[PDB]
Order: sequence, then C-alpha cells, then structure tokens
Amino acid sequence: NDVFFYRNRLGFLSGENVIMSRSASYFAFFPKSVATLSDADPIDVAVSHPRISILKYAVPFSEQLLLWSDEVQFVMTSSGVLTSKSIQLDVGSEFALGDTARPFAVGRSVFFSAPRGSFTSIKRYFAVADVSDVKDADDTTGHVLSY
Amino acid sequence: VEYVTSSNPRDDIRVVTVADYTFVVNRKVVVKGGSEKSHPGYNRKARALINLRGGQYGRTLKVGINGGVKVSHKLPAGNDAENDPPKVDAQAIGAAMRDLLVQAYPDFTFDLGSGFLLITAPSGTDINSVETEDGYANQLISPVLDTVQTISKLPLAAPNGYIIKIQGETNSSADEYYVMYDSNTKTWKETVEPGVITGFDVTTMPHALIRQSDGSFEFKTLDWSKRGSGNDDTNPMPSFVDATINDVFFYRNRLGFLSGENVIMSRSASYFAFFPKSVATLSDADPIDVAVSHPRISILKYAVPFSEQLLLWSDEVQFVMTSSGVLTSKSIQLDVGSEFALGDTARPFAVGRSVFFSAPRGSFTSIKRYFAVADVSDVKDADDTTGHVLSYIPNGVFDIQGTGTENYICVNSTGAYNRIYIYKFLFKDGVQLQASWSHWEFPKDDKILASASIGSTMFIVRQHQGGVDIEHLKFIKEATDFPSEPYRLH
Amino acid sequence: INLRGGQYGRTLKVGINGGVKVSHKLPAGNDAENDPPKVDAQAIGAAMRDLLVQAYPDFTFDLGSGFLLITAPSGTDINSVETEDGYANQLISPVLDTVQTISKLPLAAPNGYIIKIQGETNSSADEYYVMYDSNTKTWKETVEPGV
Repeated sequence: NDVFFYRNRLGFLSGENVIMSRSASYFAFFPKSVATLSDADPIDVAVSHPRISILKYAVPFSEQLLLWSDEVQFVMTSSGVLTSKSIQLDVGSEFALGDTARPFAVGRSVFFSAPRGSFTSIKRYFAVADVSDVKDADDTTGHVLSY
Repeated sequence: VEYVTSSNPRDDIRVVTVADYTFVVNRKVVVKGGSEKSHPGYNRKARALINLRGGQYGRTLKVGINGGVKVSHKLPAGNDAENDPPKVDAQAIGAAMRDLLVQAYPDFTFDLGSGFLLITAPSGTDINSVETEDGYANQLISPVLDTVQTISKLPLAAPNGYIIKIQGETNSSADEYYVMYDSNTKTWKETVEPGVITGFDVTTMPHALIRQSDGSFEFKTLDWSKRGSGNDDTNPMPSFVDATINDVFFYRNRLGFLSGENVIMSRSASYFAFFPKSVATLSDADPIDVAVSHPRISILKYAVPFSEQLLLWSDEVQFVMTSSGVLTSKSIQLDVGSEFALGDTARPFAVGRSVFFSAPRGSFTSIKRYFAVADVSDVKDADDTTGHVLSYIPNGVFDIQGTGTENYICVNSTGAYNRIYIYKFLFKDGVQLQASWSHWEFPKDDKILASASIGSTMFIVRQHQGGVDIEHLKFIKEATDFPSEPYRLH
Repeated sequence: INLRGGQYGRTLKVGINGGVKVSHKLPAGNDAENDPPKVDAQAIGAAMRDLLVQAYPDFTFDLGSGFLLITAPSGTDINSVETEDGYANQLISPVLDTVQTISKLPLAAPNGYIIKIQGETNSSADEYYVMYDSNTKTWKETVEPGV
C-alpha cells in the first residue's frame, strides 16, 4: 500500500504488518547468517484492534512517526536502540477520516478530509500547547456546513 | 452446537475478533485437562549399561548386582610377546565377562553391543544398584543406570531410544532435563519425561467461526500446542486449568486471556503456544503469568486500551499495566489508578478522547464520562452527565452505541421496549458547548431488539405482532430518498 | 569413513545397512622389521577396500588422502553404517550427514561436500549448513539444497 523511510531503513506496508529492511543496505530483506544474531536485521511485527483496521498512510509529525487507518491512529516508538525486540506500537486517537486524498502538512498542522451524508468536511490536526503528548482535532467547516 | 447452550444469552456469550479469527467465549464452562500420557510403555527400572574403555596389564575386575555375589577376572602380565596384546582388547573382556556372568545369575539376560553390555531384568524385578571394581580411577569399567552428573560422562553408545537424566553441577544454578539417543545419526536430543500428561481437552476451550467462499459458515475448534520439556515441578500447568475465562485481548504481539485474578500471555510471534521451548536455557520469549490482589476483593472483567496505555477494570478498582524496559516475565508491574464504581452489563464505548460506562443506583441508572485532566500529568477523573436529570432512565440497560461523525449516543433498556434515549454533545478547545437529553418513541406494543450505526446510517430491528422487520434511517440533506418526489415526506 | 592412526593387537569390523561384516586383524609386535610398516593408515584403508570389494559387488569404493568414499548404485539409499574398533572410537569413525560439534568435522573430503551441524544439547543455538573447498582447505557457510 505505501513506501516510507525511517532510521536509515526502507519499509513497506501490507495488511496489518510493518516490514523494514536491513540497516545501510536497502534492497535486502534476509539476514546474513543464522549462526550468529546481529543488531542489523529485518524487522517484522503485527498490530490489531477490535475495531478492525488496515494501515493506509504513514505521516511524520512532531518528532514522531504516525500510522493512520480508517478508524484508529497509531504511534510508533522504541526503548533504546531500535531492534526487533524493542519496538512498540500503541493507540493514540480514535477519529474518522477518508481514503481518497493524501493529508497535507503546513507549518504545525495537518489537513485531511472526512466525508458525510451529502457533503464533506475539512479538519485540522494540531497539538495542545500546555499539555504534553495530547493530539486533538478540530473542524474548520463549522459554520458553512453545506458548501 | 453444545458450547453455546445457555439460558441467558446476554451475559454468557462474548465475541472478539483479533488477528484473523472470530473467537466465541462462554463464561460458564470449566476448563479440564487432557487424558493422554507421554511415551507409552517405557519402564525405568528394567535395564542397565556398563561402559567398556581400554585395558591395562596386571589388573583385576569385579562386578556385582543388587549386593549379590561378585565374579572375578584377571588380566595377564607382559611376559609373553604374542598372546598378551590380543587379550587386552575391550571386546574380549566383554565376552569373558558375559560368559562369567551367565552362570552366576541364571535369571537375567545379557547381550553384547558396540562398546557396552546390556542387562535385562526378568519380569517383575527391579534393578536398584550395581557395584564394580577396577584397578585404575574408574577409567576402565564404569556403570550407569539413569543419571549422570555432567555432559562429559555420557556413554559412548547405547541402544536406540534410551533416556538419561542430567542433574548438573552442584556449584552452579541450573535445571534438570532429559535426553534421548539416536542410532542412525549417533547424536542426542532433548525430550520429555515419561509418565506425564500433555495437552488440553479441546472441546472445553474457545471455538472460532470462519467463512468459506460460497458464503456458508462453519463452526470448528482450534489446535493448541503440547509439552516439549521436563516434569511437572519444573514446567507446571498454567493457571487457567480449573477456572473460567472472561475476555480475550491483544497486546505487544502476544495473545492474552483473563481468568480469576491472573493474567496470562503466550509466546512472542506464536499465538497458540503457552509452553516454553526448553527448560535447559532461559530466553526472553516465554509466556508470562502474574497475579493481582486488593483488600477490597475484585475480579477482572474488562480490558480497555486508552491513551497509549492498557487498563484493566473490575467492579470497584481500576488497574494500570506498564513495564520497565523490554517486557519480560520479570519486569511487569501492576498498580492502582482509581476507585470509581461501575456495573457489568454493558461494554464501555469509546469516542474521541472519552469513554462512556453505566453505573446502577437505587431505581434508576446513571451515565458517566471518563477523561484525562489537561494541565496535570497522568490523572484520570470521572464526571456525571445525568446530573440534572436523575429520574429519567429506568433500570436494565443492556447496550450502548454511538457514532463519531454526528456526535450522539444511543441507549437501550428493558423497562421500555419502545423508546431510545439520545445524548448530543459538542467540544471545542477543551470546553463543552452543548448537552441535551431526549428520546424517541414507536408504537405501543413493540420491542426494539438492536440499533447500531455505521457512518451516517442507523439499522433498526423491530418485533411487532406479525413478525420481525428491518429498516433504515439516513441523514441526507437537500435530497429525497426516492427519485420522483416533490419533497421529503415525513 | 575417517582414517586416523593405528595400534597393535586390535580388530576392525565394518558393516553397511545391517549386512555382513568384514574383519581385519592388526599384527602384534613380536617381529621388528615388518610390524611398523603395517600400522600406517593408508595400508589399512587399502586392505579394507580390498576386503570390501568382494563383499558388496554393487557399490563403488575409492581411496582418498585420509578418507574412504562409498558410492551407492542407482536407486539405493544408504541409511546406516556400523564400525568396530578396540579403542574409544579414535581409530575409525563413520559420518554420513551430521556431526554434533565443530571439532568432530572430518580431516578432508571431496570438493563440494555438505555437512549439517546440529549443536550442543544444553546450549541454545540454531542449525546451519557448511560446505568444503578443496583448493584452500577451509569451510564456509552455505544454504540447504532443495529450497
């Protein structure tokens, strides 16, 4: 579904799995040897939620990486050096969106669409100031609800 | 269909869809163990082995069984030059010992192998001890029955299918494991102690529902793993053996179950294995099992992910789960977060950054909202939404639905089967701007069985006197349902 | 079949697939002009080849520099080889496709031979495959055939 770049590693998206290649080298998805385990090996994990989701877009924002689905939004992080044993994915928000237009980024905000009954709405994705690690969404077409 | 037979299908059956399966759980059946054993027909007190390794000159050897009489055999000197060297070979020594031992004990059975001598016990008799004598420091003839101290003491060869136990060094800290021998490749491999139960009773464990290509459905069971390790005390059975399961969740690439006051997770990257690979060496991909208790007494019932955390809820206490580094079986922590009370008849619903749950009272129910305070770090509060209206919703709530594009919540109940209560809200910059309570109404003698929403549509199932009907309800604007209408008829 | 060393007053026996077993007896040390030349490994290998030729007329035998090679005819699979020696398996030892540890590797082999190393029981490791080079007399990791 998509291609992205992160931590000097190429990656793909498919189903509910995140796949990353080896370090430095970009066109290799197989470990060098089985006898000895190294710290530069391909990574493969899985994520699932009861609402059922399929990953469709990858967006970098605010010194982090975000993976978006049609009902849930995930956050990727790690504890120390990023290896196959220390990668974490978790849930951050539960908004709704559509899958026909790529999100656009300007300044410190992200704009995305959200279809409705017979019209469309445009929302803005920002970060609350006083508080840390709190993402919020706001609606810009509040007054003009049928345009 | 026998796993799904009950009397109250509303508080017994649960449905969860994780991975690529649809799980069905009936929280009334009690799990039971299997009825299959380990290696069939392998007596541990019937055979013995004596190693053969080299020889010397002018030595004497003696062998005794069960503290009985001892035979004797003397090696020659080196005075001769053409007969002494051939007599020191191990095979000749073994043959001579067999010939001597045959007469002494006329009840056993002796056989010669490729560097070993085999002794067979007759019928109902158990070999308990063997004593041997040699001139050197036990480096010519040494007996072994079922146990060795280290790996280096293993015999050179043995008949196929032999089993030996390794105790290990005294100073070091380790475990006990069992090893079997192969004849074709002449190697050793880890196995399981004989006389141990391995498996679960499949027909008392969560089933699954799958869809084929033609559109039909099927109901089947699941294939769990089996034991591949030592004995009971080293590798005990999991906790959920004589209890009931309540919920199924997913976290950190590991499947999880809930039962009693215990949390159980499987191995990494494997969703159907609850047993470690080996006892000889530890690893960081082994199943986890812990326990939690509070003086107020509680039973875990629901698991809810929220705000990059996982929360476990009971009827009086709420817990928070975290870890210090890489999540292992020795680095998991559980703590106490809140003290609010709640009921156990409707699953909590999550919209935006809030969670809605019910809480019964004297004669009427109440609805609360679970959010997070902004300025403060990691504090959770609960606010009551039905504050001004306190005598509105009757008792018997059994469903909570909603939608995140129209900002409303639907609540059913058992007091009235022809009403739907609706709550409307709107948030902006962290301050609420609207809160209204009202309800709809249908004809008198009717029952509303279900009402769920997908997008901007509501599906309704109604049971009137004639039968059962299914209907739609849209939210269009400047439009008509059918093409040829003057306007939207109500 | 490995060839290494020799002694006095020892007997050797070899069998294939649980068939008949040949025998050969080493001389004693009473003489002092013919005994030493009859303990060399190469002479033992030649004698064993000569004895084995008559026993099994279908198989093919060849003598190498420190090893003896057995070739199966057409559609026949070698499944077991048994040997006998006076000492603790330090004169003649058979190997087919598997060795417990690295130190059990044969001294030499024909070019292109592949051997599988299982590993120690107590240790935690993985299974890998190794190949042999005649020109440099070394060993290198490779890939299992038929994949």
